[PDB]
Amino acid sequence: HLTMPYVMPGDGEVVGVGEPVAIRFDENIADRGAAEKAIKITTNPPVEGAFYWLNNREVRWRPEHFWKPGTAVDVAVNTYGVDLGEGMFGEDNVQTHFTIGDEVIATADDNTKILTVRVNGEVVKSMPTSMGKDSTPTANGIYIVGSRYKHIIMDSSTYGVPVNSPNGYRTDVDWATQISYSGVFVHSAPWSVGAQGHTNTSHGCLNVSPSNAQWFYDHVKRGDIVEVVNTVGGTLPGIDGLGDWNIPWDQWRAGNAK
Ligand SMILES: *Sc1ccc([N+](=O)[O-])c(C(=O)O)c1
Repeated sequence: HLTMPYVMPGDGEVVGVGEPVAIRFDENIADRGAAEKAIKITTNPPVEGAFYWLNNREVRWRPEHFWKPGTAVDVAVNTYGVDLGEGMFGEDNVQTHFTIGDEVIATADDNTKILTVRVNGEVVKSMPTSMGKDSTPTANGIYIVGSRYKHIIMDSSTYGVPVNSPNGYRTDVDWATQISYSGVFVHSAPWSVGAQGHTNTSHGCLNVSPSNAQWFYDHVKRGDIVEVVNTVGGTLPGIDGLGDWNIPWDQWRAGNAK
């Protein structure tokens, strides 16, 4: 009858302008109002924000617009002993303190097949890209940068197919930056450099050259933004995990505690 809260981002971290505050409990929360009342978020410079639940275990808090660089954020999760409903009580308190770094916004336009990275407003890279093919398109929308991997094996088991079976495969991938929980990454794709800037060839990921992928890995951080426009796909769900900014402010602010 105890549930532990876990808070992101990490204490002392510098994050990008799109990073939400996240509180994820290890059990489903029956009384969302009780949980929200127990979480106190302070910012400097002061800016208003609000809570929205992505599912029964995890609540997010963010402002209306992307954070101002330099903002310092204190999060007090004062859940110890709090009745979170159906006889579940908060097992402990948590806190975190973080700051916002440079504004880093990369825009991938399917009309041009270019991924343009802007750092504090300056165009710093114009990367040819190859996105998802028509049958497996990359969704449009605002994506938040998550984890980064120098090397990762992307294999067929992600789509339910065993690696050693006739249609199985496993691919060594370098410089992979996650931008959705649905499985979209910006990564090195040496095999498709000819297509990048011209044709979409992937299962949904943003293929770029080895040089550009390493640059992206080295210069982006958790909470930075990738925006995809003009693809034949739909829109990234607001509840993806890294899709929070796709929910309009009035819906987000109104919340879903009840
Ligand atoms: S989204 C994504 C990235 C890389 C690879 N890969 O196999 O190199 C895939 C895939 O085809 O499974 C998907």
